[PDB]
Amino acid sequence: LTGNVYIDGLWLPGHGAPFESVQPVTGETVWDGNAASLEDVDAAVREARKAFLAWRRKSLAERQAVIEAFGELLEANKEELAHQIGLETGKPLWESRTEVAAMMGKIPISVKAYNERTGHTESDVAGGHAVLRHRPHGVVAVFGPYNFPGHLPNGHIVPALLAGNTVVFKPSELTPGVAELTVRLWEKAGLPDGVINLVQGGSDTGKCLARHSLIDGLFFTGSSTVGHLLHEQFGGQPEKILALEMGGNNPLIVQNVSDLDGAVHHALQSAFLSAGQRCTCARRLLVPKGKKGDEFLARLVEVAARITVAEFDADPQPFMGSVISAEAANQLLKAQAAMLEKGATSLLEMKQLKPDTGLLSPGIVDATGIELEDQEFFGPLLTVYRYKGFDEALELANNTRYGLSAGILSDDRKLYNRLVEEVRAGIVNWNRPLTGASSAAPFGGVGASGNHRPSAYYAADYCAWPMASLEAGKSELPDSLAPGLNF
Amino acid sequence: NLTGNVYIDGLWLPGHGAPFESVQPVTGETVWDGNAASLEDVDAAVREARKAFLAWRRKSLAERQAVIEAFGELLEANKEELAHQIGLETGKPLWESRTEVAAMMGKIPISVKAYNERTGHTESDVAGGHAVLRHRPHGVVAVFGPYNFPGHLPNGHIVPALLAGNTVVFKPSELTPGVAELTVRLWEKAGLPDGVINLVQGGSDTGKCLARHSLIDGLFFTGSSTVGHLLHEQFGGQPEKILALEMGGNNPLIVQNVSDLDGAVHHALQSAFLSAGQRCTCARRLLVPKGKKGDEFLARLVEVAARITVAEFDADPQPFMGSVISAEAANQLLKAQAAMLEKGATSLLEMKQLKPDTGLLSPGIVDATGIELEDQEFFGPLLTVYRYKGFDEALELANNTRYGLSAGILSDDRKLYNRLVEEVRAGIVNWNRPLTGASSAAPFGGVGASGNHRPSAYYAADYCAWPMASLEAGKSELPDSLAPGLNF
Ligand SMILES: [Cl-]
Repeated sequence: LTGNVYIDGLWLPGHGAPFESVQPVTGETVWDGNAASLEDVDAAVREARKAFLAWRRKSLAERQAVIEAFGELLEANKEELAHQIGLETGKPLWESRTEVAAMMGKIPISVKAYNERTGHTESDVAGGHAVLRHRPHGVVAVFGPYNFPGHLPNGHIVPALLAGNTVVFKPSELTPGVAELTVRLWEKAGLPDGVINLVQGGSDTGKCLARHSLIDGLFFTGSSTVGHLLHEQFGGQPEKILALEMGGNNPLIVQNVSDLDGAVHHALQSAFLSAGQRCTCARRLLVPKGKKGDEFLARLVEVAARITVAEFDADPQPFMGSVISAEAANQLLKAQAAMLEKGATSLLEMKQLKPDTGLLSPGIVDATGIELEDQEFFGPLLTVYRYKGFDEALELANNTRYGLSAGILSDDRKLYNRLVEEVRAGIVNWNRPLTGASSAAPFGGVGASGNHRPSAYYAADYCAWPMASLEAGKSELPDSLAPGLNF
Repeated sequence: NLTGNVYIDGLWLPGHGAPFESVQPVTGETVWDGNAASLEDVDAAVREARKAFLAWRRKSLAERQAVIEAFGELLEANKEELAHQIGLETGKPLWESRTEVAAMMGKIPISVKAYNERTGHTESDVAGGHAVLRHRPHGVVAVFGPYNFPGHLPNGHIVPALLAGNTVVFKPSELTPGVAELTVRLWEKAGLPDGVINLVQGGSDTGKCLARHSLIDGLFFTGSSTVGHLLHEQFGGQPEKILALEMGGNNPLIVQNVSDLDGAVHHALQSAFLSAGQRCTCARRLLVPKGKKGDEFLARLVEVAARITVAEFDADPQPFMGSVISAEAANQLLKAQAAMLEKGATSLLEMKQLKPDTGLLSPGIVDATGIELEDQEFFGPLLTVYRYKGFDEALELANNTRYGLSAGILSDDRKLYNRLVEEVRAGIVNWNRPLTGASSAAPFGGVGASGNHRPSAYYAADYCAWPMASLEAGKSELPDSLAPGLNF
């Protein structure tokens, strides 16, 4: 809890301008420090590069041993890291602890992924003895988002380090504290100097890191806009591997359910968990027009209006917490303002619960005939579209250039089978919340949600490249020579 | 038997662009004439492939696989005629053209294995419910073919892409249009539905229209690193389209400490001059220890290289290698070795044009041990030698390049191979096998300027289908332990 950059094993003040992290409800300072400057960033990359030569030489078992020791340290400090997450984002403690448990779960599954997707295998083949192993890239810049400031950055860092890369970690300027605490745990774990490097800052720092000509890869979790800027910057430099994990405009269908509340639970989870700041949150809810659908929205609006929202450490825990800042909440109110002026109708009003905070109540708007923008965003603002044929549900589900999550709640397995056959989305759930995903499977969207470098289970794929060998044992003439070969 | 016609949505039709021909690199006679696909020919191929995708993605894997295997049976039934068209139009001797066709066939069973392992279907019970993983095709993929292996390399994209449920608009090299037309005809006799594959012949105008068309979902490219980088920059800002680049290299072969001289000279000759040095993985730089034991190697290596035979693809006894792809290419290869000598290098074996306006080149070996030459990929039988002192000096020379496709070592000493493997930044790395040796049962991709981390062969599946992961329950119903703040 010092505010220092971390480079080649040493905590030092950054040379850039000071900034602070403020608690989204109380507005008080939770973290202050200096942004890393151009030459700090250059120093982190240059040192990460140096450490790479030795860190890649460790066995897989040596690198893994440090990573699980980091996992044991996560366990030993679970509550303190959960408390930092809650402080700096607004996420309630009950749910912050969930992020830390996932950071720990990331470790054994990454180890499994590495051996299966980028492991070591051997065969006797036509051209000789065949050997396949995978190699790290070098220095990878990791950019963290603010919604999951431990789990998501960790979802890059663990597979990247496990494979023999070194990391320059640039967290969001909204969650530097959680990151600094995480890197301190990597240190307590015994990670060698330079193998991980923390460079705090905002937009200047990230640009300096993104453009540094000596990073070998860049792993990004964050907004689709900035990720597209990154992809265009890297255009013409295929030598650097780029992994982009972006947002979505995720639809949830609800048609033909026999358990009213059970569906209203999964529907509420999908849209409002983490105050609607999970990348896979349902933003468009597709409900059948008329009789068979109207009751669902009523029980859903009833139960959604009883959602509790308070400080991350409320005396009894709330379901969800504040949005990231009082500003963010501000445009969320402008967002739903724009919608109604556009012709949509309010089912449940999103309200700012405390004067200058990010504490927002759930909001539900019906835009069934209204044309709204195709825009990713974080916040508890759910839009409903009513439809007639289930073929109309499919058409609306795909009415977006995003492609992250999609889902259906229904008793009828075949309505789910049709969605799976038709929807262009990376995660697609049946009778589970959209926000539920399995780190034991790939986690990536298509369309505007990725660049075909899915993460979680497939992170192994972008953390190490393949090297294939044909071995003989001694160069010697073959039994049948080729014509023209005269010895 | 060959018309020159574009193939779109099941119909062979004349192209609307300008006429061109494909000429025999030795004989100079016309081997293929036709019209380039025009802007609107290309647009029609893409729109139709897009239309066909909707149904082709709905066929089962077993149905798609059945057609692809029928294609393989047809490759076998027509082995010799496809070998003859490859050899006629590239110059490659029949004996090795037959080898390319065998590789087209081997591509099929190995692609099926790859698909089920890398982009298949699996299921689990996990914390969040019942877990199911599937993979989906991208849509319409443009395939750009090279001229060196005009069947095997294009086939390495097309079989995995078709198998996964994609449709293809195939733009072959303007130097090998015949081979592509004959291949696409075999796809037709195989029963591929209308529009699932589309042939669009042409040169650079045709290729630009396809590469730049806003309705392709993917582009799979094998060819020069320069054009592959232009493509990557073209796609900059369009992460929605998957781009797969298989490019050239500046590949080093190290030979140190071999007890079987000829055995080592054989693998070194294969590495540098097989296919007249037009294989992507050919050795371009030969790194030999300075002094006694290496001088003998270079001496024996020069002797045997000078008795390599080079002739027409159909010579009465087969030559070891044939013509390079064209007289222009041969022209630029001769200018390359001239520049080397003018730079201070010394000629060990002169590459010579065997017949005035052809691509017939004799093997060439140049020693640039103290000279600084450019870091450049190229196809042609021109090998540069560097002499070195410590094996660490070999390592520094091998990695002295922005490419990263192949690297290898001939040696008795396994630990010299182990150091190479630990240090070299290259996609394929062989020990005591020619550099030109690769296994379709393993990934095939270079790093550095030789790829964009979408290796092909076994891993082609990875860019041919995207993952869709599901958590299933069967009925939405409240959990045993609720979360706080949800009042019922
Ligand atoms: Cl190894």
